[PDB]
Amino acid sequence: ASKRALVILAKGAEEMDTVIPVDVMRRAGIKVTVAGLAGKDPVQCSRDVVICPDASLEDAKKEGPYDVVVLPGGNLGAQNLSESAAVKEILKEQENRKGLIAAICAGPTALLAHEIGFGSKVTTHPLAKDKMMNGGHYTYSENRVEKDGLILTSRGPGTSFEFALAIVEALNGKEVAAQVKAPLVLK
Amino acid sequence: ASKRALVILAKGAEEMDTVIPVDVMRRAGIKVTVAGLAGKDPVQCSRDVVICPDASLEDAKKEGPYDVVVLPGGNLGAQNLSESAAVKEILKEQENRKGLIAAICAGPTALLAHEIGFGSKVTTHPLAKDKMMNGGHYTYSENRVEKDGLILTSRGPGTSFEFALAIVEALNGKEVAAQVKAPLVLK
Ligand SMILES: [Cu+2]
Repeated sequence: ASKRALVILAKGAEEMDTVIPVDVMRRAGIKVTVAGLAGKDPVQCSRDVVICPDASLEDAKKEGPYDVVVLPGGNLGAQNLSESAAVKEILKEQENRKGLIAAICAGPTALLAHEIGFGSKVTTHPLAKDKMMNGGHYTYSENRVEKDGLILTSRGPGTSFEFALAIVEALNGKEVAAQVKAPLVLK
Repeated sequence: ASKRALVILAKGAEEMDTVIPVDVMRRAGIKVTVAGLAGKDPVQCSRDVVICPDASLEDAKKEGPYDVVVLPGGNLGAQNLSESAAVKEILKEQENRKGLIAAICAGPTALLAHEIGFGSKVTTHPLAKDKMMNGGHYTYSENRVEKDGLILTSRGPGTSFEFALAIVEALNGKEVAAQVKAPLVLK
């Protein structure tokens, strides 16, 4: 069957960090659910782009499990993800079932908040490094995309294509990732 | 005062081609209006991301003029732009007042439909070349971003950052473009 992705969308999310992975994953034939943290209502992203989620997180979490859970960045978005009990439960379940978790920019700091994937090598946006590294629970990387087993992280809007294609490769393989990449006119 | 951008958003627009320039232009302090071609209602983009426009095109066109008019790509989006009498009027007015027009991916084919900027060097998505070149009214370029005076074109989602930063440079200068670029973690 087709692989399934859950993208958790909170107020203040970085819209580029959100839309590039959603679009690229759908190009890869992944069934993507854009789930609104706060409900079914439109979400005001960090640069004021307003995105209508496919479902509330409350509803989407009942339609699990997912082959990947994706956390976009944006400082305020990531803080909302970090403060959410529902997000904690979803991430802990995904970790327990050995499923992929992918987070970009400030997004990985939600992994710290929910005590997910300690001991992994991770990257973040450079400005989010100190928050991520508080307590030394991860090892930091400056790679544009970092994958330590089932924890996949990346740095920012400018690494969003690389991040998305890494998710595609992890779920659907190298050939599909290459086929999806070519029409994008990347470097 | 601040520069102003009009981004015309139609059903079937490529959401990456839309969101990256909106976000990057807002980072540059440009006042961006995301205007819905069909009205004020949510727009279903090519890969099913749903974006709520800031205003209808009908309303936004009354709040001109704009320092740049931006046409996103997406085959079906560009076709909707190409078929629109309102778009024709906006582009002709912008051309007449010697204002910047920027189009990405299949987007430049709307310039052909509305007879805008004939004689310019342009690029498009590779798959949109034949449509753009019908009649030989432009000269084709394989540059990732092409700027021939007031006609600025680009190739696809993977050139969207370069396209957006070219708009920023054209409106607010090289220094602002460099300052906006650095936090993005581009190549
Ligand atoms: Cu909406």
